[PDB]
Amino acid sequence: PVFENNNQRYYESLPFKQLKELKIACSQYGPTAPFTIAMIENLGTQALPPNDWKQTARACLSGGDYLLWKSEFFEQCARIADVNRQQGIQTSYEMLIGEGPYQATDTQLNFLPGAYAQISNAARQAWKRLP
Repeated sequence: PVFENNNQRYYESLPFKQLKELKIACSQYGPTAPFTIAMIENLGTQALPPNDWKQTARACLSGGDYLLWKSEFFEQCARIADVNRQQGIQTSYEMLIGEGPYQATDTQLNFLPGAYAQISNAARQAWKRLP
């Protein structure tokens, strides 16, 4: 996730215990079981750059579910990016999905503060549409 100190935005790795528990939940209950979704909602309250959501999905979902998630995540981001464009908000599609010039985690740390909630919304909407 993304944090701030007095001088800069910086990145810290996802807490391992939370990630492990989510992986186990996906395997033991399913990716959209109530317990699993509760954990996704909790993760959704943090400022995850796109790569943290992609890492989480890759770690926790089956290969097949990962690609279903990723495709829907991109669609959700495209929707949000279109709204941002109309509203003059400087958060783009490639920023939201973390691709193109924004592929590397180090380039995902200085978005508008509100971008991280948008990313979270897209990621969680995509997760909730898994079968």
